[PDB]
Amino acid sequence: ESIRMVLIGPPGAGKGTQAPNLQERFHAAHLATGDMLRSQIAKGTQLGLEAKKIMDQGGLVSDDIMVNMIKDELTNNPACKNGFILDGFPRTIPQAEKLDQMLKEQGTPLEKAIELKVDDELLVARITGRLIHPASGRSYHKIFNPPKEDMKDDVTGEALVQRSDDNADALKKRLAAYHAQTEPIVDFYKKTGIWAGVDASQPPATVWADFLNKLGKN
Ligand SMILES: Nc1ncnc2c1ncn2[C@@H]1O[C@H](COP(=O)(O)OP(=O)(O)OP(=O)(O)OP(=O)(O)OP(=O)(O)OC[C@H]2O[C@@H](n3cnc4c(N)ncnc43)[C@H](O)[C@@H]2O)[C@@H](O)[C@H]1O
Repeated sequence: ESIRMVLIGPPGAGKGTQAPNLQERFHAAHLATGDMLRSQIAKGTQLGLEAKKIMDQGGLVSDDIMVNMIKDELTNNPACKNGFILDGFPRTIPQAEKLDQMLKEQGTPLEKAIELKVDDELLVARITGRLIHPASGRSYHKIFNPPKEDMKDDVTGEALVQRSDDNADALKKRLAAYHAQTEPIVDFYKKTGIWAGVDASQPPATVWADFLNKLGKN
């Protein structure tokens, strides 16, 4: 029950929705670079204030920053000994190449790169209806996956918010960047044989079952 894997998917595909499933199953560190950035933002740090502007425009934060963030976490974070789930990294070919390098040196290569495949049309409704609990990252959807207490993080009472980069202006820039910059990474992993595609247009439980199936564990 150990995994070192990457999650690749467009904005809205369902990475943050499935990761908890993977965490519980494999007890791996969930390293979501979007969550790390948002953490910077909330501490009011300088890196956070600069990342915030770019994120809100549907831009990508620079590779150097993102590689250093991940290198430190792989290195100093003890929870990353059991294995890890990279969520949102790598996001560009250079990050992919540098990650490859890093893991060679550490002698812990990636086992799986799961692509969550889902058409762009669907992704707009998903991003438009999303509410997150900002003090965790718990995502809900107004239509597709409602809080019972509306606008309230059901299990823990706290208030739900919209993400600032979930504006359909940012969203268009987010998708174009995914196709232009991130999608090429999929071929990289196809060529090393650790890629598996998952149908992320299905509902959550059906996607997770497909996941297990694809990991070759369940
Ligand atoms: N490495 C890096 N390099 C450079 N810049 C970087 C970077 N990492 C981060 N950044 C930057 O930070 C920004 C944000 O990154 P990040 O936060 O990683 O966002 P993202 O990749 O754009 O992804 P999302 O979080 O929007 O999607 P998701 O697939 O996790 O969705 P969710 O599960 O919530 O689900 C979406 C919604 O749909 C719902 N839903 C989920 N699954 C289903 C289902 N199967 N059916 C129906 N409803 C569903 C949910 O309930 C929810 O409402 C980047 O754009 C860039 O600026």
